[PDB]
Amino acid sequence: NLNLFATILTYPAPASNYRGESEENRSVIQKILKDGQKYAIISPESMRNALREMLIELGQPNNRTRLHSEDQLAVEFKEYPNPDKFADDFLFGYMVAQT
RNA sequence: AGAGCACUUUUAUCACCGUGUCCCCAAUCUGGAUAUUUUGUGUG
Repeated sequence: NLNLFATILTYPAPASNYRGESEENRSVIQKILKDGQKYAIISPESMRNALREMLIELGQPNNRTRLHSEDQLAVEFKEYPNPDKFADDFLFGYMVAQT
């Protein structure tokens, strides 16, 4: 009847993530004015994608894959998620369609 | 269970290439630490 939550930390190392929206001849990273300084930010979406990739890597069945399409990246290999089992890892079975 | 917050910042790339801080020069010239001083006093 409790909902425990944690907080992690990472070892120091040079940063790699680039946030696009390149200006002139440099690729930049979004910053926040926490106290008038600059900081690095990683959006929760990429972390969610990494978690889903790890779940599909460990053998847990799922119904969503983003493959390297020739034209532009897209998400496919899905069906009706009528059972929450074997689909969506009990998370975010989003749908907006009317039919 | 908050005007339902997902599906995307993604995939590659040597600042590279050659180059004597080099060539001469004296720290040189003189100068008495000098002047005096009893380890003296007695024991089978």
